[PDB]
Amino acid sequence: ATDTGGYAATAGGNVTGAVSKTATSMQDIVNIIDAARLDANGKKVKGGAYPLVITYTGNEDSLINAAAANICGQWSKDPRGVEIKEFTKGITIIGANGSSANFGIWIKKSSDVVVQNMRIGYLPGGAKDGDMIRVDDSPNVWVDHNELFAANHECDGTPDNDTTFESAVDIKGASNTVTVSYNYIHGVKKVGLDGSSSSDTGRNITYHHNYYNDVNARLPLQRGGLVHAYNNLYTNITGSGLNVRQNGQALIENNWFEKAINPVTSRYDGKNFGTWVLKGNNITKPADFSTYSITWTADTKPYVNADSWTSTGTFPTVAYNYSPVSAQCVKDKLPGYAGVGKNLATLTSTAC
Ligand SMILES: [Lu+3]
Repeated sequence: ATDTGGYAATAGGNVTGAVSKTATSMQDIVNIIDAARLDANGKKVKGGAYPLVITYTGNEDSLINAAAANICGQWSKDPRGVEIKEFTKGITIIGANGSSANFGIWIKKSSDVVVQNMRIGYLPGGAKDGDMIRVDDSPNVWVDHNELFAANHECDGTPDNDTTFESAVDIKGASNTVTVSYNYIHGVKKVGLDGSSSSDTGRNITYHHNYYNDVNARLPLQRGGLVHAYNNLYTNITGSGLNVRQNGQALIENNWFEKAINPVTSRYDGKNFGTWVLKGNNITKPADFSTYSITWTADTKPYVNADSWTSTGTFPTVAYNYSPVSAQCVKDKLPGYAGVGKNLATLTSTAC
């Protein structure tokens, strides 16, 4: 249904008149989407001819396992990904239990796209924007119950010394409403951006019930707009957490932070700091920093850290209806709902 627990209101391909197809490989996904653009007469239709619910049964563990053993050999390879360009009829790509992919999903100028239960990791082509998931000029996208991973490590001699692997979920352009939920993101250096440049500001993103572990930064690197981060489990953050920039507003509530450096900050621009409303997290005052191993660092440019752990601004009325569970409940239960193979389960107060 349209309820995603966030700003995105979409059902993807699970609508009336949808056609279900099974993909056993990346190639099939491409061929299926391509066929879905032709009407009864064999003519193409703008935005697609009919809704789709593609179930991916392929498994590329062999590619993933070989990449994991040769981390530094991935960045120079050709990037692999299925591009969903200008398809608006509605599309849901569900990975079948047991499936895995060594290719990304790149959404471009589309709408109502749902990506669920996909295990994507160690993609090749980091030097050529090999993102695991990319949302560009695409409103109403829902990235739910996926496992996005790689190795939180940078190899030597990589272009820009930042391209060993690319991001987990990059959002940019007119991707006005998006919900990123129940994802198990681990071992990723650059998790994902929310705005590709200082000029690419806006969008309303909801990050909830995501379990991040062993990640370096960008949770997200927010550029303007609104970001509602609730019920996320943030552990072992090696660089920085939510980086609220270009005057962005964030509502950080009922989250669990632990072993994290600069969990909530605004840095790198040296100006136009974003704001945050802090409520109901495991941390309530600076006295809890030592309790949960929270450390802060400075930046060479003017920056703002939430080292006082107090709200620095306001946040509009959260449009959608949601009910956050307690920070303690996410810490105790979230790991069992986030990720693939959980049958798209959701954490409720009744399970606390
Ligand atoms: Lu990218």
